[PDB]
Amino acid sequence: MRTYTFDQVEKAIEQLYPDFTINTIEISGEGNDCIAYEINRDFIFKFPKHSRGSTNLFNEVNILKRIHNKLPLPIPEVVFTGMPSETYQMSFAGMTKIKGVPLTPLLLNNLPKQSQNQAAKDLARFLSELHSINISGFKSNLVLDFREKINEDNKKIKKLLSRELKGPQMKKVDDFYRDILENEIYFKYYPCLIHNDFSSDHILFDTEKNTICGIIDFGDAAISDPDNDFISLMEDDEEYGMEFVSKILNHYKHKDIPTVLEKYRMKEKYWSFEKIIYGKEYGYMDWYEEGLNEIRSI
Ligand SMILES: Nc1ncnc2c1ncn2[C@@H]1O[C@H](CO)[C@@H](O)[C@H]1O
Repeated sequence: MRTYTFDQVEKAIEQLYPDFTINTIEISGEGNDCIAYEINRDFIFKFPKHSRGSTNLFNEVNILKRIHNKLPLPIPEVVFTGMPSETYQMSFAGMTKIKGVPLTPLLLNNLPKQSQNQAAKDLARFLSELHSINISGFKSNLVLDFREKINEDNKKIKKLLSRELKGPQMKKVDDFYRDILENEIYFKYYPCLIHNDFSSDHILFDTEKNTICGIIDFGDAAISDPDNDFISLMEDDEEYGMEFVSKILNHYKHKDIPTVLEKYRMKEKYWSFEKIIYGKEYGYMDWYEEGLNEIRSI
């Protein structure tokens, strides 16, 4: 992985945008893909930590542009883009800064019922438009067919762990993957554009108006199961819980809440395997060891 100096961030922008004067530059945060710089308190520029990170950023840019102005909550607008090299699909992208603070579970529970209800409706209306976006232009690099993902993960687990597990333990991996595969409820969705990292850290809130003012981080958006954007909100400790998320489901007019719960339980167990794969794909060796240890003693 790579980090950046303030000097580098500014030379990279100066090369392609020589008339853009940078007065203030600060780290605003960090994901798995990119380090984020706040520029002139007006822009957030993402710089890729690695090539995989690049690819997501290139994806994020193309998605931001395709969905510009079609959705009922503010989203970053792409203003500045970098260049491809032998290492990055995109050296950086600068987007408009959306002001506000993450809508943490804590922050949401403290609001009056009226603003809570309103945040539940604003989220439903947001997803409902997001999931309605025409997919016809999105190529396979943005399509994430879940059956293929589960089959592809299975092969990665096996390539990665074949020398790391015993007999009975790989058998349990097999049994788990065979049961997932058997269950038709995971694969029979109408594919569509999903945020795919749809959690409280990516929901920005205006505490002066008590209203959600932005959705951010589109680096994982893909064409996949719209239930993914409800289940990423349901996680009980880190996220909103089922009361609040059921309000989103009902404002969204979701027809099959029980299926949503079922997908959530599956994804809860699946996390261990995700941790191994993400482990080696994004560099995180702590994730890898935790997931391994969990499969070892599940
Ligand atoms: N367009 C944006 N406006 C405000 N913050 C952003 C924007 N894009 C990314 N970020 C911030 O930097 C972090 C890591 O990517 C985000 O979770 C968020 O705080």
